[PDB]
Amino acid sequence: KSLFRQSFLFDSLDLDHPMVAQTVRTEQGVTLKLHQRGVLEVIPAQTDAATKNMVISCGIHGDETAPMELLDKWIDDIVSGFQPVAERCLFIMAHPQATVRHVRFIEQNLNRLFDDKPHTPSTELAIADNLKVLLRQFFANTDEHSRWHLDLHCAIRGSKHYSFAVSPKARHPVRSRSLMQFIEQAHIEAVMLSNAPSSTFSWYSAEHYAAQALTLELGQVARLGENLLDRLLAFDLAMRDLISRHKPEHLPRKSVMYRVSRTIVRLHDDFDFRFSDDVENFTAFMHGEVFGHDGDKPLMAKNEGEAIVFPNRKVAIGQRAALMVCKVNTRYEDDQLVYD
Repeated sequence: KSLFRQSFLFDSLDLDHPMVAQTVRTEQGVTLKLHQRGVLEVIPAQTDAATKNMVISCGIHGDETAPMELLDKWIDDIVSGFQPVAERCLFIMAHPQATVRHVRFIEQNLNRLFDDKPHTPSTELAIADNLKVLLRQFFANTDEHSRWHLDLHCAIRGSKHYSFAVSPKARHPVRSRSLMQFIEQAHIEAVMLSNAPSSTFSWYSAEHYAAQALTLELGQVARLGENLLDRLLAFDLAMRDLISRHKPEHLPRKSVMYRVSRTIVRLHDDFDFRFSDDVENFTAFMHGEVFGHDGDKPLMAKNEGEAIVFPNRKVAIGQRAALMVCKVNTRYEDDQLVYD
């Protein structure tokens, strides 16, 4: 069709050339309201009642490119019909500029400026504010029982689990049975249940809309292309089934259920760990080992297996260094996920 010019992905990564909004119905009945650079909406050719309003977003960062190509392709197949629709979904490609500049972020980590707390005027902060509208405008007259929000990212480094999900800690019930099943069909190797609030785009959706929201870190941060989508095969199929609302055709596989044990926010300057960079996510520790002191009070595995995640080095005295995690056994209680 004539809604794009080459690809939602590249027609969004094109600075000099501005893509204006333009709404167009497709042969199959799928209505595509394009809004602004990196923002495409889609509605079912019937729009029943039990339909879902999903927000699949990519590019919150800049390095993470694997989701974009997959998102980039899903679009292609929705216009060409190769891919059927069945759920009102907004395809966000926030912060394109950074993806072009090949960097993680312009000024500050965008996925940290979504809380109600005030922040300093920053490029990323401009975008955050914007996104919040999109969500406001999108979840209009809708019902939480049908709200989904999947933020797609990539691992800032290695990891024992190629890809894993990060459920937010919201005041509402945001860990449904259907949200689990999706993760399984995606064959996501691990799930991290956040223990406290945040300011990630995902968290924001759950906390202010009660939407089953996740942040999936699929594979690592390879250069646009390198990303071996081959590995993101289950995920790629899963999503398609998610928007097509039909036949979950391949076999799923339970994921290792984890629980944020505590955050390791840095506070002093004489900070140090027991590893370099070759430290993969989920690197478990026994009751006896310390992964690096802190000049004041040391640091060891409170539990037997307390694995670490997000081992940041650029950590500030205020930011959070890593994250602890303990393998927890789950269950359900009226369609919701609970532990112990």
